[PDB]
Amino acid sequence: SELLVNTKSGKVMGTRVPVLSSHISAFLGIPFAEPPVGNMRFRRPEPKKPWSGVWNASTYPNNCQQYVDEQFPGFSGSEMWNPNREMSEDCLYLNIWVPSPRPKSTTVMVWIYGGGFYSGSSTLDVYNGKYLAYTEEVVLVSLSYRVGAFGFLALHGSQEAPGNVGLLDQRMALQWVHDNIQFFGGDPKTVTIFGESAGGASVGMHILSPGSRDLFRRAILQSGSPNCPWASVSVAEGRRRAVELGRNLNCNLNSDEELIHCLREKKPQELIDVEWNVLPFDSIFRFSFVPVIDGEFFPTSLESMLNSGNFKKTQILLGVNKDEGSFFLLYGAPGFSKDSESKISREDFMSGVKLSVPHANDLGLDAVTLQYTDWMDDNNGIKNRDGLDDIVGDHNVICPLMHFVNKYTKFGNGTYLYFFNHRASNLVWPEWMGVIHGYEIEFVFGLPLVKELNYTAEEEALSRRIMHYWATFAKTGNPNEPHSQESKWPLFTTKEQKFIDLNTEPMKVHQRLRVQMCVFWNQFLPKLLNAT
Amino acid sequence: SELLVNTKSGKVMGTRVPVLSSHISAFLGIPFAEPPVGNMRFRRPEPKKPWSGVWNASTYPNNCQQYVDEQFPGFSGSEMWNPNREMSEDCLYLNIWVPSPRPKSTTVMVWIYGGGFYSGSSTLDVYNGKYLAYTEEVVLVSLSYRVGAFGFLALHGSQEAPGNVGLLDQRMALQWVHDNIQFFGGDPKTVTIFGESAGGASVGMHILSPGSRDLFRRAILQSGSPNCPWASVSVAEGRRRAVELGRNLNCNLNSDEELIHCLREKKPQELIDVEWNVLPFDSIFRFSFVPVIDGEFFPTSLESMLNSGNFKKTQILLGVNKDEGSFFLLYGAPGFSKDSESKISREDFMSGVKLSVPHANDLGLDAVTLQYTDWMDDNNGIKNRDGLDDIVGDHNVICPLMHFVNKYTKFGNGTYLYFFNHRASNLVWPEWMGVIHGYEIEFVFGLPLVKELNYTAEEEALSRRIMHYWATFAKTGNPNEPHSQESKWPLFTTKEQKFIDLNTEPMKVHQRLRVQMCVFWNQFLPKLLNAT
Ligand SMILES: *[C@@H]1O[C@H](CO)[C@@H](O[C@@H]2O[C@H](CO)[C@@H](O[C@@H]3O[C@H](CO)[C@@H](O)[C@H](O[C@H]4O[C@H](CO)[C@@H](O)[C@H](O)[C@@H]4O[C@H]4O[C@H](CO)[C@@H](O)[C@H](O)[C@@H]4O)[C@@H]3O)[C@H](O)[C@H]2NC(C)=O)[C@H](O)[C@H]1NC(C)=O
Ligand SMILES: *[C@@H]1O[C@H](CO)[C@@H](O[C@@H]2O[C@H](CO)[C@@H](O[C@@H]3O[C@H](CO)[C@@H](O)[C@H](O[C@H]4O[C@H](CO)[C@@H](O)[C@H](O)[C@@H]4O[C@H]4O[C@H](CO)[C@@H](O)[C@H](O)[C@@H]4O)[C@@H]3O)[C@H](O)[C@H]2NC(C)=O)[C@H](O)[C@H]1NC(C)=O
Ligand SMILES: C[N+](C)(C)CCCCCCCCCC[N+](C)(C)C
Ligand SMILES: C[N+](C)(C)CCCCCCCCCC[N+](C)(C)C
Ligand SMILES: *[C@@H]1O[C@H](CO)[C@@H](O)[C@H](O)[C@H]1NC(C)=O
Ligand SMILES: *[C@@H]1O[C@H](CO)[C@@H](O)[C@H](O)[C@H]1NC(C)=O
Ligand SMILES: *[C@@H]1O[C@H](CO)[C@@H](O)[C@H](O)[C@H]1NC(C)=O
Ligand SMILES: *[C@@H]1O[C@H](CO)[C@@H](O)[C@H](O)[C@H]1NC(C)=O
Repeated sequence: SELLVNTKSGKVMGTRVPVLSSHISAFLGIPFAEPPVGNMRFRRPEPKKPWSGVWNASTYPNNCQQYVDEQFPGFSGSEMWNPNREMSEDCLYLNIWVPSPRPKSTTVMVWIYGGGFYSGSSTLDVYNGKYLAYTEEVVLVSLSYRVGAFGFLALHGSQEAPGNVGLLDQRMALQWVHDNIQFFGGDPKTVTIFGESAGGASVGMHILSPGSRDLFRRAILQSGSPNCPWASVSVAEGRRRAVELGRNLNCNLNSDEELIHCLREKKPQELIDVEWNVLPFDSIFRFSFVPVIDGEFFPTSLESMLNSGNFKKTQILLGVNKDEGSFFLLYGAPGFSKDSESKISREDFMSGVKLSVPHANDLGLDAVTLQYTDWMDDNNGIKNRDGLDDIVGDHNVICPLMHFVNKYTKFGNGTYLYFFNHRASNLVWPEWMGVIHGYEIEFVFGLPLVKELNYTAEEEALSRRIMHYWATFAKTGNPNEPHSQESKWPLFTTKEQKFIDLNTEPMKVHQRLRVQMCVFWNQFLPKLLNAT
Repeated sequence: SELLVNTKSGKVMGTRVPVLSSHISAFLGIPFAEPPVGNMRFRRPEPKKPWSGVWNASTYPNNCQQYVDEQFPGFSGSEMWNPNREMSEDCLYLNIWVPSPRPKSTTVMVWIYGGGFYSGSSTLDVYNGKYLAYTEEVVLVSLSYRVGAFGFLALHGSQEAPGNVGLLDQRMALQWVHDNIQFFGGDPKTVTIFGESAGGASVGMHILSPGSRDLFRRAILQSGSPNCPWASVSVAEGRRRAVELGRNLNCNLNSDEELIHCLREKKPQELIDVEWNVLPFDSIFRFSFVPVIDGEFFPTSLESMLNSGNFKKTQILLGVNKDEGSFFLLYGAPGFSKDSESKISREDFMSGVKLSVPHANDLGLDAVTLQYTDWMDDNNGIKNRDGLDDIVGDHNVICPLMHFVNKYTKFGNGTYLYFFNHRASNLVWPEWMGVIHGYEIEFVFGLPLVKELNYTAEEEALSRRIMHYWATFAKTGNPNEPHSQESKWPLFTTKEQKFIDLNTEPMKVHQRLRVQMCVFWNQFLPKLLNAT
């Protein structure tokens, strides 16, 4: 049988699924770990005890316990990102989409979802791997990992809540793929991890982390990098937040044993209810429980590992969207709303930069303001709006990724860099939000191929180009076809620093993506804040 | 007789001088003070003892003792600014050009020359007032004042070298004009002081200084303002430099009496030889002996006088040239030379900003660099050259003047602001130096009217417009004619901040002259340097 696969964990039964008037195989909700429940909340994942009999892998698994956006009830723009399954701590499952007939050993792509380490699901409509598996003849895996306090509460020194266990969840999925993907026709020697947002940051963390490096060949990072300021905290900051969480649930704080015991007695939703009370600043684009720089998962600080070349040397492909900031302003910054142009007064501008750069003294705020204000206009509400949008994207996504790119590229074996700036013609969010954080994903997964979803034809063509770049890169470490009359996406080099626009127009090649601003965010501002 | 004028100081005999195939009267080298010689070196000026008999005012007087540029021997571009008369400490004279026939009471314009308070002469070809007096039917005066150590050595606490005596020289000329210009057909109730560079700074100092305010009605400032960083020093900095000068001449430093006595025994050229040894930094656009903020001439700091409105409220007209910096880079910054394009390497750029901002810590230098570097190019020698040129002009001239304009305008009775950006077609300096510091002067004095000097016709027309703006403004406090089909030069207001380009093209009205950069130089950088 073709839906029956025998693995090292036991036999698995999949389903036949329709895709663009053809079929492929799908193995949904395969467990790669023991359920992290009861005593095991906050602990490292345990490998899944082998089972006898056949595991029914015909439906999606549960999603991990998490915050649910309810700002816009029924609005597909927001709800497309919420859990579409029952939430459970019992959530360590992966899903595999396999071509029909089954290949012998093809390229494998493992998807790691985003959501700021506080949210995310492998089971979302946008993450359905069937279009990509079918179109590009690859085995598509999507894993899951604990998020929020459940995956990132960090009481360093303890084994009951060591920190980073959500990242270890990911690694265990990768270990499982390494060990068992051969039985699905996957090539374990050619597996590409890819993710967006925190998933992109996670991908870069697996590049850095010595314990993860041997488990994949290549990586793609979308709008995310390990050195992003929201992506990690120190062990002491993690400890403060752990304690502060316990303070919010009236827990005993005499010791780590008594704190963790108390946090384990709580129902999951009780923790989720107070998750945002623990942030030490009034901020946006900052999340309560994220990876810690612990000494185990990362031997030293992220920056010295990048400087010294302490990372997996391979090929990477990565990029960013035009308007990464706009989501976080909508949700957390005064003046912005879903149903207006959101012209921003001078006061909401100043309020906005405070929120965007929370550790900045007054001089730091003046420096940002000077950098992003048009002083010819100055009071124009659109320019304030757009300036603020650029501040949030540049600081949190574009400029950290550019720092990573420039430092990876000195020691790596190939970088390809993209800037995705197509506004989808069927987008539900207002025009002011531009090319939004997360909306290249639908092109990478081929949703513009399905007629019922109301994309344009030139959008179908863009998605096909993107799926082909991604898959070819997974396959060979180059997104380009050997022959191909189409224009080459060139390597990003230290010297020339070339990247491409990813849009419906014929490919233009640019240089030095946002250098003026990234010299400000990566060199000048830190030096300024350190000297004060 | 028409060349014979009887004044309160005694009778004066002038000469008939030819001007554009007509005649006017000229009274050259009239003394307004006692010669500051011997015991009187460094002392306040004494009023000129009345003389009997007729003072021959038929030839230019001597120039004040001063540094002589010899970088380019025989080069008219440099030598047009050197003394064209014998140098002498006996130099306190003024020159008066009067229309023929003599008027009864017309507008008076008093010219105060520049030269960084270390140089300058009333007698230069470019400062010949006859063209302006004739064309605009005004009485033109040019005064002189001691420069260098002779006019600005400042041992505060002493009466033998109080400081600022060069500024008092100027005031005594103004007092003399107030008292005696009526006898030349001048209206003492309508006298406009105007100057360029340090003369423009001097004009603004007379606006500020309570003892000078009553002696003129209106002011014009060209490429200079009192709050420029090169235009003044504190009493302690003046004292250090005085002592350091004495140290260079092996003088006794036990006391002020013994130091000043020793500096008086020196021949003038001995002081001039070591004048530049006393600057405490490696800098450009900084001069050794300049006005001191003493408490007498200026009751408090320049900035608090501007903030509190402690100044003469009247009409001012002022402006700047496109490329104020280029002279000072040519003379003092590595990479620049008269006979090349002067493309600047990255090293000469960094060397150049150090020189330009001498009190700046490393963070301050990074801030300037960030502000003026195109990071798309970065290594382009032309862009480095032009960036550096803009740094020197903006920091030393444009942005200080804009601060003055914005602060004067809150309390004043009319501001008119210009940006002069015509490169003269007969200019002798290289193209890279652009519209040079001091080269609007030739238009203000009407040299483009003389055929032999090789200007274009549209340059004659520009000079006629400029002489007319200047004279009309002197006359009424508005550079515009009541009727006139030509476009109005609007008032500079706090709200709209309008100014005009002064060039051969039809008048364009702009707003907010160089605000982006002036927010950097006037707000951000000081705050940055104070916080560190
Ligand atoms: C592809 O493009 C097409 C065309 O642009 C899109 O099709 C449109 O889809 C919308 C809905 O998604 C549809 O609008 C509905 O029309 C119905 C009939 O006129 C209405 O009954 C319905 O109103 C209800 O829902 C609204 C919330 O959106 C409420 O404002 C309203 O009060 C109604 O709410 C009712 O809900 C409950 C439960 O059903 C009921 O008990 C009550 O009566 C209550 O009142 C919508 O307005 C458009 O008409 C569609 N247009 C066309 C031409 O088909 C399509 O969505 C696109 N596809 C994708 C995937 O994007
Ligand atoms: C208006 O425009 C016109 C046209 O552009 C300008 O007229 C030109 O003016 C220059 C001089 O200013 C003149 O050049 C001279 O030509 C002479 C005859 O050919 C030369 O003898 C003279 O050379 C001497 O001076 C040079 C320094 O500039 C030296 O390089 C050279 O070695 C010579 O030096 C001599 O000097 C001493 C003392 O005299 C002598 O003992 C030695 O022999 C020694 O050798 C110049 O090259 C041009 O020819 C003029 N052109 C025309 C067409 O007339 C005019 O200047 C402009 N007017 C203004 C006000 O700007
Ligand atoms: C592409 N994804 C799925 C990754 C991220 C965008 C999903 C919408 C949420 C963005 C707004 C931030 C909300 C901040 N929190 C809830 C803390 C307020
Ligand atoms: C328009 N004027 C007459 C006012 C000023 C320009 C005159 C040429 C001198 C500029 C170069 C500065 C030299 C610096 N010092 C000699 C100190 C080196
Ligand atoms: C697997 O589960 C589905 C739905 O829950 C069910 O319909 C199907 O019968 C199951 N498969 C097997 C082989 O029992
Ligand atoms: C990557 O590695 C291969 C094989 O070691 C080498 O020959 C090739 O030049 C490298 N390419 C890049 C872009 O570094
Ligand atoms: C004034 O001086 C000039 C030149 O020095 C001389 O030629 C002239 O005769 C003098 N005038 C009188 C009235 O003596
Ligand atoms: C200046 O002063 C006059 C008379 O006091 C006044 O009426 C006029 O409006 C003022 N103009 C400006 C520009 O301030």
